[PDB]
Amino acid sequence: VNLRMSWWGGNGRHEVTLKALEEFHKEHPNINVKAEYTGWDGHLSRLTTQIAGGTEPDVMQTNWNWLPIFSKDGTGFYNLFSVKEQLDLAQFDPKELQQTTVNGKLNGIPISVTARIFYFNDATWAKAGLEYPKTWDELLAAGQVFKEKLGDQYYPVVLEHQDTLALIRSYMTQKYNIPTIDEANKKFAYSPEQWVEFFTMYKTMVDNHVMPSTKYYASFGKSNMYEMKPWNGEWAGTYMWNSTITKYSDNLTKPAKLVLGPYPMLPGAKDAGLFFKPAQMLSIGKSTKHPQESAMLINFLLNSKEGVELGLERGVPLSATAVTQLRASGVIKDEDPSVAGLNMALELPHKMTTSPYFDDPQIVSLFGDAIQYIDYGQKTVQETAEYFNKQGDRILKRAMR
Repeated sequence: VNLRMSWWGGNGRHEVTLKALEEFHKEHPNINVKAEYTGWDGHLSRLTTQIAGGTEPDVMQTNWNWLPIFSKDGTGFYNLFSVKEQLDLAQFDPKELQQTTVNGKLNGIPISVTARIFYFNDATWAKAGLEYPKTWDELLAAGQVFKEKLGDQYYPVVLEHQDTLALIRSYMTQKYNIPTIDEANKKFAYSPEQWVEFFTMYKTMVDNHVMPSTKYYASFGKSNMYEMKPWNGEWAGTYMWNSTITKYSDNLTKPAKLVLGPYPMLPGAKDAGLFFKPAQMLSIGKSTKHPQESAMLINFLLNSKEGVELGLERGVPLSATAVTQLRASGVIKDEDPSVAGLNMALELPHKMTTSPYFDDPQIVSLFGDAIQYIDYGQKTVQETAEYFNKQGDRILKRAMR
């Protein structure tokens, strides 16, 4: 049995991957793996040619957005439910697998995921004399306290349009317990009025000093957010991916740092309204003359003692046994606020999962546009709500096709 595995990464990744494949082959002398690794540059292009002409590898490292690219109907990759006997699926939360399932077909297993949560500048919150918010109302209320007590340059948080998207959406899910995207009907699922409440919520936050408006943000801003001067502790936190937080925290003015915050909840909410994003995945090529061996390879990499021991080269593993192992071997920390942030999100009550079309960059860019028309007085909240509804449904209609 001669299998092909592709991936992209840098030398570190290639080394630990090549090492894991020798480990696999030791335990499976009959199964050989042709490794087809490159850097990220041109990877998508080489893979696109292979998948389209049916010549892709048995096992591929893939991105979540490869589901929109290659598997809009679920058939672009081999359905992993077909090989559930080689693959210990119970290691991966079914919430997680739902996000890599298209029309009932399991298209990928997430290697690791990241979630957005709050982190705060402790020194600045200490000066505000405020606890971190437990509710949306306390978040709102923090705007006015920062403004009045510390001064007008001070904001509880700073949000780039993408963080705001995810944040107001989380509020919507907590309130309504409803998917943002209707996948059956390939469109946004909010009613007209919910979109107005969405954008009205954004205007409320900005009007109440909770974060910089896009105009105020732009006025500094040729840069990475954490390299901006107000990020002197004037912008006192962030709604951000756990797996990138250290860079943000490190550019603070010591002894100041980022502390993991509470997750704001509506009283009685049963669903925190989270956004877990697969950092990457493993997929079986719709082409494989060897589906079961390909599953054995996936299983080995994600779940086996020897395989897991891949380390954190692709981030903290999603696999429950991997996590357990890498904690026990001291490789995963607990206290490091990037690992701690993920663990907190995982453990919050949550039920709605995110469609990969929600992370479409056209969608993110549209939302950017929408908040700017607001902040620059070009559209009212209402004209913006409708514009987003409409333009967003035209993106989803094309993309989800």
